[PDB]
Amino acid sequence: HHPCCSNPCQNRGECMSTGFDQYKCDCTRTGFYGENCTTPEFLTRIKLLLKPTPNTVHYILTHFKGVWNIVNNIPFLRSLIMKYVLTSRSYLIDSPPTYNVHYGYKSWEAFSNLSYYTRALPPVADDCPTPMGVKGNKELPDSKEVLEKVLLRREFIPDPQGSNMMFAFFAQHFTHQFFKTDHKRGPGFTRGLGHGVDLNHIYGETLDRQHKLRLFKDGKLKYQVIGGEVYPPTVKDTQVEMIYPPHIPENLQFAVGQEVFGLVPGLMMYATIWLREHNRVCDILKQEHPEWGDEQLFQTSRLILIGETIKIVIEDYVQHLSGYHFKLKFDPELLFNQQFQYQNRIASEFNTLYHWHPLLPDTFNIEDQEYSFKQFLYNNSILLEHGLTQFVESFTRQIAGRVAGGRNVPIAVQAVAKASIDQSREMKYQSLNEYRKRFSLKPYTSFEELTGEKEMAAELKALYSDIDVMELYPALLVEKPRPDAIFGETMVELGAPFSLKVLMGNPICSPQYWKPSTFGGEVGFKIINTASIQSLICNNVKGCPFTSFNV
Amino acid sequence: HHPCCSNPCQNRGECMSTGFDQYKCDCTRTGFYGENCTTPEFLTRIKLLLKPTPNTVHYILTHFKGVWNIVNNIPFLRSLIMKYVLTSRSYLIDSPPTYNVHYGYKSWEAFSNLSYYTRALPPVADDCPTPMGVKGNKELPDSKEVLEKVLLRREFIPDPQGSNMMFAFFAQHFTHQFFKTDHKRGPGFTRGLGHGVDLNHIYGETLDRQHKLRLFKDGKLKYQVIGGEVYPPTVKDTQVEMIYPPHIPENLQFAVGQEVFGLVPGLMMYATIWLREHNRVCDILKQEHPEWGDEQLFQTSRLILIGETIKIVIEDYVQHLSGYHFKLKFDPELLFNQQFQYQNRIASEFNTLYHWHPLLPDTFNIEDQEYSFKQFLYNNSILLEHGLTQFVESFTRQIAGRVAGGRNVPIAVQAVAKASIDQSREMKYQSLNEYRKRFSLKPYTSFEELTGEKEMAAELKALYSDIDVMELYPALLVEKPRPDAIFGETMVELGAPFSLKVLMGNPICSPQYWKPSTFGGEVGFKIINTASIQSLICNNVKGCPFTSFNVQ
Ligand code: COH
Ligand code: COH
Ligand SMILES: *[C@@H]1O[C@H](CO)[C@@H](O[C@@H]2O[C@H](CO)[C@@H](O[C@H]3O[C@H](CO)[C@@H](O)[C@H](O)[C@@H]3O)[C@H](O)[C@H]2NC(C)=O)[C@H](O)[C@H]1NC(C)=O
Ligand SMILES: *[C@@H]1O[C@@H](CO)[C@@H](O[C@@H]2O[C@H](CO)[C@@H](O)[C@H](O)[C@H]2NC(C)=O)[C@H](O)[C@H]1NC(C)=O
Ligand SMILES: *[C@@H]1O[C@H](CO)[C@@H](O[C@@H]2O[C@H](CO)[C@@H](O)[C@H](O)[C@H]2NC(C)=O)[C@H](O)[C@H]1NC(C)=O
Ligand SMILES: *[C@@H]1O[C@H](CO)[C@@H](O[C@H]2O[C@H](CO)[C@@H](O)[C@H](O)[C@H]2NC(C)=O)[C@H](O)[C@H]1NC(C)=O
Ligand SMILES: CCCCC/C=C\C/C=C\C/C=C\C/C=C\CCCC(=O)O
Ligand SMILES: CCCCC/C=C\C/C=C\C/C=C\C/C=C\CCCC(=O)O
Ligand SMILES: CCCCCCCCO[C@@H]1O[C@H](CO)[C@@H](O)[C@H](O)[C@H]1O
Ligand SMILES: *[C@@H]1O[C@H](CO)[C@@H](O)[C@H](O)[C@H]1NC(C)=O
Ligand SMILES: *[C@@H]1O[C@H](CO)[C@@H](O)[C@H](O)[C@H]1NC(C)=O
Repeated sequence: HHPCCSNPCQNRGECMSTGFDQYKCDCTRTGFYGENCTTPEFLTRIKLLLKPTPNTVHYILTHFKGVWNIVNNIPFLRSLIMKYVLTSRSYLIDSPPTYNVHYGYKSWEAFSNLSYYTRALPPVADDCPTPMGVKGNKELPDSKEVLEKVLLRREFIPDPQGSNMMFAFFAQHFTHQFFKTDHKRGPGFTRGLGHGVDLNHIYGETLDRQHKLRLFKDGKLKYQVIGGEVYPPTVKDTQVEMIYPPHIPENLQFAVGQEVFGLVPGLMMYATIWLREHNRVCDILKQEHPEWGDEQLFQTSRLILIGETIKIVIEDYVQHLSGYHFKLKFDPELLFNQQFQYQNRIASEFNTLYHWHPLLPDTFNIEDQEYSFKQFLYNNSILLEHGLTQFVESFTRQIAGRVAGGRNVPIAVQAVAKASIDQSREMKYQSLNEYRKRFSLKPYTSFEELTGEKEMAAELKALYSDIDVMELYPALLVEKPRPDAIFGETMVELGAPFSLKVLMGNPICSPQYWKPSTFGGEVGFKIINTASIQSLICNNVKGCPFTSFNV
Repeated sequence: HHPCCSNPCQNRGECMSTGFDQYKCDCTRTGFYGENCTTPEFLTRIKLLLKPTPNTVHYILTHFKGVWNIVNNIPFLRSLIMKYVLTSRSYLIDSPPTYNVHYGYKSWEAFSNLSYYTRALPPVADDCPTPMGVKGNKELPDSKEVLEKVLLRREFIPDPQGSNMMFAFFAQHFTHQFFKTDHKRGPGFTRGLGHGVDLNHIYGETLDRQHKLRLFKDGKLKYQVIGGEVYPPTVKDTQVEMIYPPHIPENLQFAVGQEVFGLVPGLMMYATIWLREHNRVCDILKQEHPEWGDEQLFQTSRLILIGETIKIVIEDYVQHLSGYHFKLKFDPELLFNQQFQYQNRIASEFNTLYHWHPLLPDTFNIEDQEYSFKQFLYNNSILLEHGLTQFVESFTRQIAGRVAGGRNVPIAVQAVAKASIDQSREMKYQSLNEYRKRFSLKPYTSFEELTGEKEMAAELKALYSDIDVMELYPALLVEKPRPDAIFGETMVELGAPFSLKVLMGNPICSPQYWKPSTFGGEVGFKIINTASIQSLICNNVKGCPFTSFNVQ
C-alpha cells in the first residue's frame, strides 16, 4: 500500500513516496523540519507560544461590547481590525489551487481543469488498508446508522442565535451559484465553472442561457406581470430549461438563471427579488447615462449586483453568523497593500461543510398557513397566493434550526444527509482530525470532547471506535456548539477562510476594478457601498416590509 | 459619436461618457487629478524627477561590462538586481484582466470569457469619426502601400545581435502555444484557453488529444523510430488531427500537440526535441520512483518540462534578446515577499508585437543545401534527410534578420505582414502614441524621431500625415533600433511586462507549487534549475552538438 497512507507529514509538510514502502516529507516553508515536519524552528516556537486559540479569539469578539462599541465608531480603528480579520485567515487556502478527487499530488490536470471542485486535503489513496488510511476498522460504520443515531431530528431544536427563514433561504440561494454538483460526472465535479460569485444563478451559466433570459431593451431581464406583480418569465416564453415535475402549470414554470430554483418557493422569492433589483439598477443607470445601449446597461448592472451581493454577505449575513460585537466591513481597499490572490477555486469540503439541512423547519409558516415539505416543494402557487410582502414578513418571523449540537436534520431530507456521508466516502475524504490539523486546530482526543455531551458520544464511540477516524460531515452536525451559537469550532474555522476567498477573491475587489467608472460612475458605486438585506427588500418588495436575518 | 473618441483621459485615467456630448475621467490611483488626470500630486512630482528613462536604464545595463561581471558573481547582489527587474515591470499589466475586442468597458463577460484575447488598451469605439478616434484622415492609408514602401525586404538585413535560426524557431515554437488565433471566431479570439506556458503545443489543448498522444506506459508520449532515430508518431497511428496539404504521405504526417507544427520543419525540429525530453524525464522519474504509475509519471514530467521552458526562456532566450551584461535569473522565490498575481491572460497586443517575420532568412541553409520557402514549407523530408544533429549545427550557424529598422519583411510572407496591419484595424487598435503613453513612454513628435532616419519617415509622413495616427505594428518594424540592437524602445517596453506575466504568473511559480515534492523530489527540481538551451539539445540530440541563440 501507499506509504503516505498514515498521513505522516505534519504542519502542512507534503508527503511523497520514495520507494514501495518509504516516504519523504517536504517541509518547505512550514516553519518545521525533521522527518515528519515536527521540530519547530526557533521563530516558530515563539509564534506558537504567543498565538491565541480560536476559542479565545471568539470569546474576545463576543464580549466587551463597550470596547467594541467604541471601536465600531472610530473608522480608522474599525478598518484596522477588519484589515487584521481579513489577513489572519489568508494563509490557510491554497491559491492557486492544488489537489482534487483524482489527484493527491499537484498536476497540470488538477490546476487547469475547472470542472473539478478543488481539495483542501488530498484524497486517501486507493490502496490504503483502511478508509481513513491505516487507522480504525476495515470499514466505516453504516451511514444509515450514523444518520439515525446522531443526525435525525427528534424534536425541533431552534437556533439560539435567532437565525430566521430569510437567512436560511438566502444561504441556499447564494451558495447554489457556486455549489452546483455535476451529477452526471460525480460528486467531485462542478457545473459552476466561474467558481464563485458571478451571479450565474440569476443570469445563467452560459451565454446562450443569458441571452434567452434577457429583454435586450434597457439592459433588462425578461419578466411577466401577474396580478400587477413582477415575476420571472416562463419556460414557454424564454425556452430556458428548468427542472419541474410534469404537473406544474405553464405560468408557474418560472425561468431563472439557476435551473433548480423552481424547487423551493423560498428560492423563487429571492430569484424574483434579485430580478427586480437588476431591472431597478437598469432604470437608474439609464437615467445616469441616456447615451448607453442595452449591452453596457446589462453588463454594468451585473457588476453592481455582484458588488451588492458581496456587501450583503459580509455586513449582514456573515455579521449575523459570527455573533461578533465588532461590525465587519466590505472594503476591498484594506487589501491593496497586502499580498492577496484575486482568484478562487471552490473546494469540495467547502461544499460539504455548507450542507446546513438542520436549518430547515418542520413546516413552512406563511401568514396563517403551515405548509409541510410535501405541500411546499415545487409549489410556486404559494408564492403567488401570499405574495412577496407576506413571504418577507412570515420568514423574518420564523426561526431556523440549530446546525451543530446533534440530532436536528429533519427526516424529510434524510436521503440528502445520508448522501453527504456516502459521497464524502466516495471522494475519499480524510478524517475530521486531519481537517482540524489542516486548519490549525487541536485534534479531538475523545468523542465526548467533540460533542461536549455523553449519549451521542457513546453511540459514536461504538460506531467509529477511534476518534481519529471520525468523519468530517457528521462531526460538524454533532459538534459541541460555541455558547448559545449555531455552529461549533470546526464549522467556523474551516468556513471562514473559504468564505474570505470566495468573497474577496472576486476580480471586482481588485484595484483595477474597484473604481467608480467600473460601475457607471459614483451613482453606481454607491449602490454597492450602501447595499443591505433591508434595502434589497425595501427597494424591491411592495410596502417595504422590515426584514433581517434574525428573529 | 462617443465622447471618449479623442482619448482625453491621461495617465491611465478611465474615460466614461456622461451624456451624448460629455465625458468624465476616473483618476483613481493614477497619482494625477483634474478633468483629464494631468495635474500631478506632490509625491508624483518627486517620483517623476527621480525616474530614469527606459533608454538610460538600457544604456546602464548594456555598458560597464566589468562591473556587471563582478555583480554577476555576488549571489546577493544578483538576487537584489533581479528582484528589481521583476518588480519594476509589474504594475504595467492589468491582472485580473480588463478589456477585449468587444468590451471597451469592464464587464463580467470580458473577465470570464477565456476565448477572448484580452486588451492592454480598449478598442476605438465603433462610431468614432476617425479610425484612431478624432485625429487623422477619414481612412487610414492603404495597407499595401504601407507594406511595400517601408516593410518589404530589399536586401537581407542581418540581426546585429547575432540571433540565429535556433532562436528564430524557438521563438515561433514557444509562442505558438499561447498565440493560437481562432479564425472561425475572429482575430480577437484564441484557442489557447490556458493563456500561457502550459505546453499544450507538446501535450495537446484538450484531454482527448492528450490521451491519443500518450503511450500509457511509464508516463511516456507515443513515438516512432525512423532509421534508429526517435520522431513523433503519425496521424494514422494516433488519430490526432493535424493540418497538412493533401499531397503529404501518411508516413510524413507527424502528430504533435499543436495542429500547425507539421508545416515548418524548424517547428518539427523543436517538437521532436521536446518529445524526447519528456520521455527522458519519464526515465529519470521511474528510476527515482519505481513505485509510481503511468499517470503520475506523465503529470510530473509535464510540470518539470514547464519549469524547464520558463528557465530557458529567461536565462537563455530573454538573456540573449536583452543584450544585458547582467545575468538574468529564474527564481520564483524573489517574488514571495512581493505583491504579485499568479495568473495571466494573453493580450492581443502581445500577439501583434510578436509577429517577428523579419527574423526569417531568404533561404533555409541546411548543410550544403539552400532551401527556398516553397521547398522548405510542409516538407518534413528535409528533417528526415538531414537529421536533428545537422539541423542544430546548421541553424546555430545561420544568422536571422533584424526586426526593427525597416524594410526587412521577406517577400515570401508579404500577405502575413499585410494581415497583421489589416487585423489590427479590424480589431480597432488605438495608435502607436496611445500605446507608448499606456506603457509610460514619451509619444513620438515626428516620423523622423520614430525611425531615426529621413527616407522612410518621409514615406510615412505622406501616408499617415500625423504622427499621432501612426499604427502600432508597422511602427515596431520601422522603429529606430537601439544601438546595434534587434529591437527599438517600443518593442521592448511593451514586450517585457507581457513576458514577465506569462512566465512568472504560472502556478508552478507560486509558493505552494515551488517545492521539490511538486516535481518528484530534489532530482526533479534540479532538472528545472539547471536547464538550458544547450542542455536540452545535448540530452536529446545525437552527438550533443554545441548550440546557443547566437551566431558568434
Ligand atoms: C445552505 C443551506 C441549505 C438549505 C437551507 C437547503 C435547503 C433545502 C431544501 C428545502 C428548502 C431541500 C428540499 C433541499 C434538498 C437538497 N439539497 Co439543500 N439546502 C442547503 C444547502 C445545500 C448545499 C450546499 C447542497 C449541495 C449543492 C450541490 O453540490 O449541487 C445541497 C444539496 C441538496 C440536494 C441534492 C443536490 C442535488 O443532487 O441536486 C437536495 C435534494 N443543499 N435543500
Ligand atoms: C515569433 C516569431 C515567428 C516566426 C519566426 C514565424 C515564422 C513563420 C514561418 C516560418 C517559415 C512561416 C511560414 C510563417 C507564416 C505565418 N505566421 Co509566423 N512566425 C512568428 C510569429 C507569428 C505569430 C506570433 C503569429 C500569430 C499566431 C496566431 O495568432 O495564431 C504568426 C502568424 C503566421 C501566419 C498566419 C497569419 C494570419 O493570416 O493571421 C502565417 C501564415 N506568426 N511564420
Ligand atoms: C476535466 O476532467 C474530466 C475528468 O477526467 C474530463 O472528463 C472526461 O473526459 C474524458 C476524455 O475526454 C472522457 O473519456 C471519454 O472519451 C474517450 C475518448 O474517446 C473514451 O475513450 C472514453 O470511453 C470516454 O467516452 C471521460 O468520460 C470524461 N469523464 C467524465 C465525464 O467524468 C474532462 O474532459 C476534463 N475537462 C477538460 C476541459 O479537459
Ligand atoms: C481636458 O482635456 C482636454 C480634452 O481633450 C482639453 O480640451 C481641449 O483643450 C484644447 C487646448 O486647450 C482645445 O483645443 C479645445 O478647447 C479642447 N478640445 C476639445 C475637444 O474640447 C481641456 O482643456 C482639458 N481641461 C483641463 C481642465 O485641462
Ligand atoms: C465567449 O464569447 C464568444 C463571442 O461572443 C461566444 O461565442 C458566441 O456564442 C454565441 C451564443 O452561444 C453564438 O451564437 C455565436 O456562435 C458565438 N459568436 C462567435 C463565435 O463569435 C462564446 O460562446 C463565449 N464563450 C462562453 C463560454 O460563453
Ligand atoms: C515520524 O513518524 C513515523 C510514522 O508515524 C514515526 O514512526 C513511529 O512512530 C512512533 C514513534 O514513537 C511509534 O510509536 C510508531 O510505532 C512508529 N511508527 C512507524 C510506522 O514506524 C517516527 O518515529 C517519526 N519520526 C520522528 C523523527 O519523530
Ligand atoms: C459565505 C460563507 C459564510 C459562512 C461560512 C461557514 C461558516 C461560518 C463562517 C464564517 C462566519 C463566522 C465567522 C467568520 C468571521 C470573520 C472571518 C471571515 C471574514 C470574511 O469572510 O470576509
Ligand atoms: C515570453 C518571452 C518574450 C520575449 C520578450 C519580447 C519582447 C522584448 C522584451 C524583452 C526582451 C528584451 C529585454 C528584456 C528585459 C527585461 C525583461 C525581464 C523580465 C522578464 O521578461 O522576465
Ligand atoms: C427521527 C429519529 C428516528 C431514529 C430511529 C433510530 C433510533 C436509534 O437511535 C437511538 O435513538 C434514541 C432516541 O433518541 C437515542 O436515545 C439513542 O441514543 C440512539 O442510539
Ligand atoms: C400548493 O399550494 C396551494 C396553496 O397555494 C395548496 O392549496 C396546494 O395544496 C399545494 N399543492 C400541492 C400539490 O401540494
Ligand atoms: C522536399 O525536400 C527534399 C529534400 O529532402 C527536396 O529534394 C524536395 O524537392 C522537397 N519537395 C518540394 C515540394 O520541393
